[PDB]
Amino acid sequence: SKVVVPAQGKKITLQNGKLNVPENPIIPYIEGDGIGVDVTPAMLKVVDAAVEKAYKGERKISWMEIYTGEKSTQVYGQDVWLPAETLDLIREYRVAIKGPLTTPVGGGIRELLVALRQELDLYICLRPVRYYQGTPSPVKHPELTDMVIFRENSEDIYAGIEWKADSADAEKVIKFLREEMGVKKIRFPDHCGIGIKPCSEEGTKRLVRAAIEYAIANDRDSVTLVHKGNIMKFTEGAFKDWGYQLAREEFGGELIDGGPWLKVKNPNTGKEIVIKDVIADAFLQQILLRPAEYDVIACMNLNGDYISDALAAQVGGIGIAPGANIGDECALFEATHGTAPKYAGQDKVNPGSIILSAEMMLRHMGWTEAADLIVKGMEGAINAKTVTYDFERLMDGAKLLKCSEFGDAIIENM
Amino acid sequence: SKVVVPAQGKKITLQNGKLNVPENPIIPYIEGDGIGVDVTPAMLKVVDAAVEKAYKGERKISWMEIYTGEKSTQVYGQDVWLPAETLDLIREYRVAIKGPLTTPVGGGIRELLVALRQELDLYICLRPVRYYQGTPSPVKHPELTDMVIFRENSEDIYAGIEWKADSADAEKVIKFLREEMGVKKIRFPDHCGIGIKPCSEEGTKRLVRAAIEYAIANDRDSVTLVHKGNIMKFTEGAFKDWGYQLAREEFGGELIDGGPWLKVKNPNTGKEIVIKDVIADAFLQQILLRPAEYDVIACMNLNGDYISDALAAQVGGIGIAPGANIGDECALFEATHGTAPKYAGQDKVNPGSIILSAEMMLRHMGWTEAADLIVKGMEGAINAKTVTYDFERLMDGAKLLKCSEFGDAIIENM
Ligand SMILES: [Mg+2]
Ligand SMILES: [Mg+2]
Repeated sequence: SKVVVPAQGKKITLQNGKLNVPENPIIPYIEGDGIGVDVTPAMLKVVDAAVEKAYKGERKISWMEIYTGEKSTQVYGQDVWLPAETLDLIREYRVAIKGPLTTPVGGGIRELLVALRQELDLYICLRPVRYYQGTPSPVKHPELTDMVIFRENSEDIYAGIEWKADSADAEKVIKFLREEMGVKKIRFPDHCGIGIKPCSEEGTKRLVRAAIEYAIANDRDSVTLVHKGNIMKFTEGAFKDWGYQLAREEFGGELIDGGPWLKVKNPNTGKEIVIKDVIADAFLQQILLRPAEYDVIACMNLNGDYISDALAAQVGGIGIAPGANIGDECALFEATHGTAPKYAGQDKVNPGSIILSAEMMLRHMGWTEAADLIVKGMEGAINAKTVTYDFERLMDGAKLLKCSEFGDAIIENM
Repeated sequence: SKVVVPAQGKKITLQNGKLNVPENPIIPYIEGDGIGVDVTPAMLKVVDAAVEKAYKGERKISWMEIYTGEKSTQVYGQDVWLPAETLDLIREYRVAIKGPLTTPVGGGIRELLVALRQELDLYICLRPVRYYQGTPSPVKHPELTDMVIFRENSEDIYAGIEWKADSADAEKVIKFLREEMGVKKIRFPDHCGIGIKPCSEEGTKRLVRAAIEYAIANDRDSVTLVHKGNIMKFTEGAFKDWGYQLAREEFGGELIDGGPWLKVKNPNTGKEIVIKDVIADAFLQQILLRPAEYDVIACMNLNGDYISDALAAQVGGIGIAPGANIGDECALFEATHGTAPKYAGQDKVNPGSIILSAEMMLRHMGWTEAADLIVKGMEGAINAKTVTYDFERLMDGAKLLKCSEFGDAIIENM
């Protein structure tokens, strides 16, 4: 309604599982709030330059601005933070990319990003974290990290099923729990908020199936189910058991003698993928002390939220970390950082995260050459120490660049 | 009944909040399973040596072996993993110390440690993590870490209120949620496990009150409430708000202009303690990138479980990390690592964690001099590079010591 759908440009089609990408596809983008005003122009410019370089003018993207968050209230009216047509348009045009979003407090509006994820059933939150040589890191050996996080995105305590302390509703489910379910384990039943954590069989098998499949397709060495199953037996513990069960039943998993670990043979390279599990708090130590043991990681919503963030900080990538939200009908790639409003409009923040989510987008479209040119550009700029303020603070011998100038530096190292 | 209560030795008394410790107190200890057989003898010997040194023979501890876990089935019978008298004896004798415990799988027996914590209402899990100079660390600057974790121990998803997928009970609470509570947010209501996360006002105020009080008594610079309140508004978000509310109402907190942060003035040193909050996934990055900003940490059960573990791994202390479980009537100090059965009986693992939980025990008894002699001994042994295998693997120029020999090395550096 306020989106101006591009004159040239053609819709991507989903021809039974497979994406059918034209040479001039229309790609929706949500600019983002705060520093989205800085990083999204830098990403449109380097993506455009990378497909110009790779396909020598044969392919072109027709970018289409759609709206969510704060810019949405400025376009449609004060009350509309998530327009219904943004949801239809992501679904229709199949892939989209976004900058950081603001959700308001004081209005009873739950996280707009989690609303997108659940409303479009984008059940895979894919977070790849690897070290880019030369980025300043807090740990001694960040180069030992090359993991890919498959975080379940549609259930867990993130579903948002909760009630306020002293509210009538909370009173009522605490009454049901104590009287009809006989729970004697609530220490203080009065002035008590209640949260519901659900974990289903379809929810975890569709996420784990995607993780094992990614390991076969990219012949990764292992898939680690991380969970806190010793304490949460029927949600987290069920996740781990449904994950091992699916590796056995669908991928022909075999005991690595005695168990619990399984072996899956890659149907293409002939190698064996270890399917293993580790408890979540011990995993938080293991990624620091033994990061070379792990590769593809499958976990639930909250655990994936924490694992992702801790892992991005150890390779020095809190501001260059990419992210994808993938469902069966569409996908939404994104800047994984926040809006940082203090710096907005100053052209100073790292455009790295949304640019690396744009290469994930391209790679997903099958435009691998363009995707490869962007990570070449990225490795070059960082190695040339021609970098933005967040990196330059920690580097000795670096040249300080603006957000936009680092965009040009990526195009220059392509 | 099978505990032989010591002939010499007198019970510690609780004279209205205050502990009344005799010169010869009876202290219960649970040896532990696995490597408990190695580390608990090393701790009894260095504690004994430290109080012998500090009080020149005037004070003596009368150790009393009590039973839980696997050794309990060997003493009382196959069916008894947690004897009822262990609970009465910890409560009666007021302080106790324990090694690592095994909980069995296949019997429907929930974690024995969480049973101790909840059954005795030991609502504070106190975890201090600081760097001991010379321990091998994965990060560049571990010496910047000196934090004290106040983890709420009696509620959260750890309460153990959950139901199995496809069980009649799960069917029933999913029916109540959908029909009587009208929840439309469960993606897959079939084959769905359910967990209940409770968070009450009394539960978080009693934990936060203990954290702020510890900051005043040890004049620590700040108290950080960590939570994932943007997603879990009525449990995690309520925790943060009840924490700020208690700092205002009981400690005379004032806005550090504009807020949300508060200032508490230490009634003794005159300094100002910053009361702040940070979101839990961003905190996991912040402890790596800016560890000097944080000091005392107050958080809920699961978050404290993760924070504790990640923090112990960055200062190279996964095997020397101390821990206390403190309630109003008693306390239970502990080895925070597992049973490691492969190495049990070999005299090779680090006795560091249970020995440093024994100095926390002593310090809590008011036997500060003895406590101080143990951390002096610890700093000496580690600095002398006269160390056990887990440290020696990562050190160049170290002498390898057995579990028991490192005990003697601590006594020697006292
Ligand atoms: Mg996150
Ligand atoms: Mg732990």
